[PDB]
Formats: sequence, structure tokens, C-alpha cells
Amino acid sequence: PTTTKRLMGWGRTAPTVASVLSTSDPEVIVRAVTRAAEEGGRGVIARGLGRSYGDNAQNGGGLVIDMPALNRIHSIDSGTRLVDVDAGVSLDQLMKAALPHGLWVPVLPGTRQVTVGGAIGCDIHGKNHHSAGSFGNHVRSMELLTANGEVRHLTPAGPDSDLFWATVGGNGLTGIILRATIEMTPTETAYFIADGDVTGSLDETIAFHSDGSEANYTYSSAWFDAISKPPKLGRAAISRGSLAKLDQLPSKLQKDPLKFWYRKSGTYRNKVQNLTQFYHPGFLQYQFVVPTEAVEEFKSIIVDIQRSGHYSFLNVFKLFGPGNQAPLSFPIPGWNVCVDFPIKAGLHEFVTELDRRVLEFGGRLYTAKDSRTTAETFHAMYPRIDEWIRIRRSVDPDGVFASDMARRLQLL
Ligand SMILES: Cc1cc2nc3c(=O)[nH]c(=O)nc-3n(C[C@H](O)[C@H](O)[C@H](O)COP(=O)(O)OP(=O)(O)OC[C@H]3O[C@@H](n4cnc5c(N)ncnc54)[C@H](O)[C@@H]3O)c2cc1C
Ligand SMILES: *N(O)c1cc(C(F)(F)F)cc2c(=O)nc(N3CCC4(CC3)OC[C@H](C)O4)sc12
Repeated sequence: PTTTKRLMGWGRTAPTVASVLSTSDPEVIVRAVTRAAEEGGRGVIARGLGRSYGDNAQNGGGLVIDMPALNRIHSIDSGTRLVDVDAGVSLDQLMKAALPHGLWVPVLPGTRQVTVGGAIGCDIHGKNHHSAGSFGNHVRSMELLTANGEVRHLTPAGPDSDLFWATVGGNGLTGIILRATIEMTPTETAYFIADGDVTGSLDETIAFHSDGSEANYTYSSAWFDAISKPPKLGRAAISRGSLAKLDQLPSKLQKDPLKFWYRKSGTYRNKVQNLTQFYHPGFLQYQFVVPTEAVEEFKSIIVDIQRSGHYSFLNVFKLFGPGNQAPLSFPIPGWNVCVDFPIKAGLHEFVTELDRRVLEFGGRLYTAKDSRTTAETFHAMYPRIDEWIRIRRSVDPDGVFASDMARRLQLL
């Protein structure tokens, strides 16, 4: 039942207070939206598990629908590879449910604690982006509650393709997704055949990813060094691989294939690994991508980070593949970097500086990772933003759907 609560992003900054609804009944959500439309307060926004670091899933003064309560899985079909799920279904929940059927979650982020609705809302990406694209590429259909109380059937190629692609990466600003059909990835096992490599510099890391080699693997990411001075800066521990076939597993693991003095270094070949072993090996979360061809410019950001004295120990490096049709979708082909800055004096001035260099080089920031950037910067980082706003207003003219991010980045 609707009640006032303090809500925060994962980064635990900029708290605001809102009214919160938690229901497993789609009809209560419809009535709440229609009621909010007829009364027109500060607005409605859907919330998933709250794994975004910023302010996209909160609406100070308004209403927030806690979506995790709406978590029924309707059907799993190995033949079509299709899965019909409530937007509040967890990726962890869906994984556990679809694995015995031989189906794999097509895009897996760093944590399995995200809703389908939040996966779509931020168009999440994973280690397999260069081969699979982002989460939006794998949504066959979705049911979207709009400001007028209508539930719209949306498809990537069909009649409402425009609303579909404005919803993907739309950060809940086109309405509340109630339900989706996801096309899962077929798999024989829950294991990876993996290669490990180590490089000695930023240049080597770049070159390693630049020789067409990435096409040999479905999944690829790397940790890199952001603390050492050149020539050691950028040296990386690269982890690449693909889902194993059954005949590639040792016999001891073939029993249960879909189950949930040596020198130890980062170089190995054709290693069989489970999900934990392949993935796993306050703080300002910062993520940016610059275009592939902007190699020297990308290098300059990494160098400047190191020179700045802001020291990040947890950094992820990935080469993104082609993007998709969503105007607000974060990934573009090019160099993606996640960095974790300990909060210190001068950090905020520095990230402001980083934002503008990313802007100049043709790059963008991720909505799931931001709480600080300015509206003029963000608009400029997404060339299709005005096209998106026009679509958003067509389905929500009176601004029934709103969030702290939407007011901050002027997305209404
Ligand atoms: C440890 C960690 C690792 C991560 N790794 C990755 C990664 O590798 N790749 C990556 O892309 N992201 C990553 N993320 C970010 C995360 O995947 C996204 O922020 C995701 O959107 C969070 O899902 P959520 O269910 O918590 O949604 P929330 O954070 O609650 O909300 C996200 C947005 O989606 C909207 N939304 C949520 N549910 C609905 C719905 N039912 N209908 C309409 N709109 C909705 C909200 O309005 C909000 O704008 C990571 C986060 C953490 C904490
Ligand atoms: N950046 O946040 C990031 C990018 C990618 C990639 F897909 F672009 F390559 C992948 C990625 C990832 O796989 N895991 C991340 N984690 C964040 C920190 C971590 C591990 C997972 O450490 C503990 C905490 C619970 O999560 S970030 C990431």
C-alpha cells in the first residue's frame, strides 16, 4: 500500500523521499497511474532492484512503484527459446528457472540482481556485447503501461517500433513495463571454455583487441592497471571465452552439465570454467565509452586519470560492438571503461573535466552509473535525444512519468 519512504541509488548519494507502492497485482499499478494522471502531482516512476548507482529509479515527492513484487514467470519454451515474464522478475530468478530447459540469459551484467524491467530500462550490456549486443536486442515483445492507462503491445520491428526503442534505454520515462517476452540463448552447458592473457601496457591492451581476435569469442572483458605510471599504465588481465558444448566438458561434469608447484598467472588456454570462475576474477562509479577510431583520445583519458592522483583499483575494460536502434542506448562501438574512484577532495571537479573530454571525443556516459553530470553535457552526448523527447511526450504529454534524473538531465 502507498507509503512514504526514503529512496537511494546503489551509489548511496542524493537521497529523496517518495510514496512507494508494492504490489503483485498489475491492476493496482494501472489504477495508480490513472489516478496519478487525473490528479497530476510530481509523477510516477518504476523501480527495480535499485542497482543503478544514480537517481533514475527515484522520484522525490512523487510515486515510485516497487516492481520486484511483480515477479511471476509465465512460460519457458525450449523450442521457440522464448520466455514470458513479469517485469519484476530477477535475472538471478530467471537464470535458475531457464537453465534446466537449456536456455541462457542472453545478456548478463556484473550482478544477477536486476529486474527484466531494469534490464530494459537501462538497456544493460555485458561481457558478450560485441557478439550479442545489449539486452534490448533480445526482447521479442513488451507490455507498456502508458500515461493514458493503456497497456501497449510493443515489438522491435512491428507497428509501435518507435515506442519500443524509446522504451529500451528509456529509464522508465515512457511508462511502466509490466511484462516481456525475452528470446533466450540456447546452451548445452552452464560452463565456459576460456582463454586468459596478460599484457604489459595500454598500447598492448589496445593492440590485443585490435587484430580481429575478438570474433573468436562470444564473451570478453579485462581488468586493467589505472595506478602505475607509463609504460606500465593500462596493462591488462584479459578474460575471453564462449559457452561450452557438451563434448568439451570433462566426463565428471557431463553428469550434470547445466549445474548451477604450478605458476599461477593470467595466461591459460581452453580452460573449463563455471559462472563464478569466469565472471568474478564511498566510491564514485564512473563508466564511459569513446568511439573505436578515437584511439589516441581514449589513451589520453586513461593517462590523465593516472596523472590526476585519483586511484582506482577496480577497473573493467571492454571493446563494445555495434549499437542498436534505441536513441538513449549507452553502448556504441568502441572503448568502454568502468572505474571506481574513492571519494576525495577534487574528485567532482575532475569527473566534470572527464565528462567534457568524453563529450569532445564522441563518447557518452551511462545512465545506470551517473548522478553528477549536467543536462547540456548529457544531451550533447546523445545526438538523437530530441527525437527521443518528442516520442516520450507523444505518449506522456502532461509528464505523468518523471524521476530525479529526468528533472536533472531535462528529459521531460
Ligand atoms: C555490482 C554491479 C554490477 C553491474 N554491472 C553492470 C554491467 O556489467 N552492465 C550493465 O549494463 N550494467 C551493470 N550494472 C547496472 C545495472 O545492471 C543497471 O543499473 C540496471 O538498470 C539495474 O536494474 P534494476 O532492476 O536495479 O533497476 P533500477 O536500478 O531499479 O532502475 C533502473 C531504471 O530502469 C527503470 N525501470 C526499472 N523497472 C522498470 C519497469 N518494470 N518498467 C519500466 N521501467 C523500469 C527505472 O525507471 C530506472 O530508470 C551493475 C550494477 C551493479 C550494482
Ligand atoms: N563496468 O561496471 C563493467 C563493465 C562490464 C563490461 F560488460 F562492459 F565489460 C562488465 C562488468 C562486470 O562484469 N562486472 C562488474 N562488477 C562490479 C564490481 C563487482 C564485480 C562485478 O565487485 C563486487 C561487486 C558486487 O561487483 S562492473 C562491469
